[PDB]
Amino acid sequence: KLHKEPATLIKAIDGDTVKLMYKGQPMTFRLLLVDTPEFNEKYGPEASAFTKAMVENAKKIEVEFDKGQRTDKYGRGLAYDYADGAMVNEALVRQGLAAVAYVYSGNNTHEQLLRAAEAQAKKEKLNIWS
Ligand SMILES: Cc1cn([C@H]2C[C@H](OP(=O)(O)O)[C@@H](COP(=O)(O)O)O2)c(=O)[nH]c1=O
Ligand SMILES: [Ca+2]
Repeated sequence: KLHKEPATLIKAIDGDTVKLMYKGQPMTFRLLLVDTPEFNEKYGPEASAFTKAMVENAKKIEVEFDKGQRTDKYGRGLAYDYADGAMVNEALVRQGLAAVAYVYSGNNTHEQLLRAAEAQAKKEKLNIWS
């Protein structure tokens, strides 16, 4: 299975990207399997605020790389982020602030968990699915 690794928050960027101090060096982390609207787009500020509150108020920050590629073409770390035990990726999808997207076979461990959260967000007509 995968493993959670500790890290510390430098600053929240937007809905699906956060700057973290990972093993002594700053790194921008892009959330796996999700896509939040840009800050300039509808639900973008809400998505940003959500992720921002989760990571800033969190005592325990953890990153969890999947079984494949760890960085993308933009130099961003690819992982699942946890704030006090709760997965940020999943929480965003459950609230309808992020759509399940960029699902690559190499990094798809929590795919079902997230698609289940998205289907429920859809049923409740939340935010992007309203
Ligand atoms: C989430 C994720 C995104 N990406 C790339 C796909 C997209 O590239 P292209 O834009 O070149 O298509 C980009 C989407 O990022 P953003 O949603 O931050 O724009 O990041 C990965 O390569 N792997 C991943 O796991
Ligand atoms: Ca995005």
